[PDB]
Amino acid sequence: GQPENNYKTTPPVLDSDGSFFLYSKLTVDKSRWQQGNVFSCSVMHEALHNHYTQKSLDKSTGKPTLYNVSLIMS
Amino acid sequence: GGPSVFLFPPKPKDTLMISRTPEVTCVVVDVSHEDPEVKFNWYVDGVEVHNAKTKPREEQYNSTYRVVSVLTVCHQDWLNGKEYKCKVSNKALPAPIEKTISKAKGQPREPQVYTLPPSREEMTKNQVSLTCLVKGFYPSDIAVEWESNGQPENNYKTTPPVLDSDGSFFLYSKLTVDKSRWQQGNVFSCSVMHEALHNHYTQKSLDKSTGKPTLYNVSLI
Amino acid sequence: GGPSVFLFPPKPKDTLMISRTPEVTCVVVDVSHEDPEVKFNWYVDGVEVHNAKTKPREEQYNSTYRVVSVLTVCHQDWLNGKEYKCKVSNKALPAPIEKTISKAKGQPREPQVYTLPPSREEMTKNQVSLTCLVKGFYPSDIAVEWESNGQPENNYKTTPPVLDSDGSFFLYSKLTVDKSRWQQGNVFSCSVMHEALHNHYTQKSLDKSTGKPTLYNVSLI
Amino acid sequence: GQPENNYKTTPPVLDSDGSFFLYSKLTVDKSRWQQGNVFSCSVMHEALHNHYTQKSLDKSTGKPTLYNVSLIMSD
Repeated sequence: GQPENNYKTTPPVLDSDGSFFLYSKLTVDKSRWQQGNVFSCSVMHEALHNHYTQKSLDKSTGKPTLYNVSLIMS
Repeated sequence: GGPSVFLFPPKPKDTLMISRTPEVTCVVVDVSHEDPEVKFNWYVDGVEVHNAKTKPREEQYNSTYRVVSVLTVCHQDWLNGKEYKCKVSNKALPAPIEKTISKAKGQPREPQVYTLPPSREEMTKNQVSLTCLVKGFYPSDIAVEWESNGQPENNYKTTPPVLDSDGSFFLYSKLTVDKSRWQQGNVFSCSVMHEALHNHYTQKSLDKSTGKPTLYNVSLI
Repeated sequence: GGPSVFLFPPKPKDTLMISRTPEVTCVVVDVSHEDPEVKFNWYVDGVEVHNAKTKPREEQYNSTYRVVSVLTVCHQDWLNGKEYKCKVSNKALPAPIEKTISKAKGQPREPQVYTLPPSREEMTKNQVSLTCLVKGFYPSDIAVEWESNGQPENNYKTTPPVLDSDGSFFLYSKLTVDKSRWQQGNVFSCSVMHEALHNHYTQKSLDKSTGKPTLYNVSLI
Repeated sequence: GQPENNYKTTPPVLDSDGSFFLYSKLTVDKSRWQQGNVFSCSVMHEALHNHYTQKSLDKSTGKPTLYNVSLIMSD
């Protein structure tokens, strides 16, 4: 929930369909990855509902594998 | 005939929504027949601003006229909590009547929103009830919506806020859905908008037997 | 204009309780100081009854005399729907004021009581919320209580019910417990008391392992 | 769903500690029991709170394997 000072935004690139895209890059120290701090990219636009769209980053950001332990049915 | 004045608080969703224009309405009832016209005066921040929305008078069997004065204020002005002043003068009334509206901004607490899995017995009934709990808010002005698949739900019930031991009110949102819709795995989102909320939006997704860990858990039976 | 006489309806808990007989109370407010004693008359279906009583006058903060009179009505009589009349006579009052009340009339339909187990994250917070809802009752005379292994502890939230689309009223009840209490798996009883229920009292039991359907529960959308 | 016509109850039997105990019996059809019908034995006593206690009985016996149907994984 706090702004990040060390972040960069790429200029938009024109597409064949006429839309635009860009990448927002955030750099952090290596030691910060162990704590698993939550990160998000916030974009302001009129098309999005209520001008809000947030995506959270966690450790299980890739393919998730279920935990080894399984609860007994009965 | 004993004119009366009533205070109507403004809807928080008008101020919270950027597109929606906030409006503050002061209403006067029991206007006597001999003086249908009511002298209305409006003040915002102690100053005069040139805007007015006076509803036309209507005839009633009780010889009572309802006059509503609507004022337009900005989001920042509404968030300030400054008093809005409505003065009403009538020939029958010996002295003018004064009313003011100003919501109290005290201890802004960020609301907490939770969703619960549907009850087991609910599968037997052909209607399934979905519950959305919200608490942790001091003021009574809360915006709630049911935004399923990006479109608002036709039917939703909101319980009035009630007192609590923690000092922050809590309430519920109830939705009724068909069993066929829930069987296929439909996802419904409970959106909460508050004046003290961050970015004025909180929502989450739910499904059948919601589980925070990525694991298949089953309790005793 | 002098004393005002009202007949407060009996509390819903006493009306439907077999052990606690319902009590009908009649209140006189703004009683003149020069005439503290007021003549009381209680009529049951036009019949005088000798079981009526009145409490001694109690001083109010506003220095206004307040008088209360209580009558013990039969528990079966309230089920039948008898008529009770309170009449108060005062020398200062020019004309006595009589208040008439009657039992609510409607089709008796059995309400449905459901229990919502907490989600997979509700125990992450310090307080775990247990919810029991009751739907489908036309009369407003209903009681909801919480029981925990024979130890009476009720939050008396008594959230006001709101009408549904079909007109069937519904209400919710919430209780707060600790992590250890929820993890223990002790039985928690939501007790509902209404006219339509069998024997006028029923209970619903909720445990940590409240129930798991035989069908597989998906952990992801 | 419907009150049961059948109802059997033995007279109370004195216990060693001085208390009492008894049983209540309900005979029904196999199909009704297999269909997961809701059954309970309401108990009313002077010492009991609210003078009403309900103990509903569920169809499941709590066996470790009762589903006997292969599960489906969806991510």
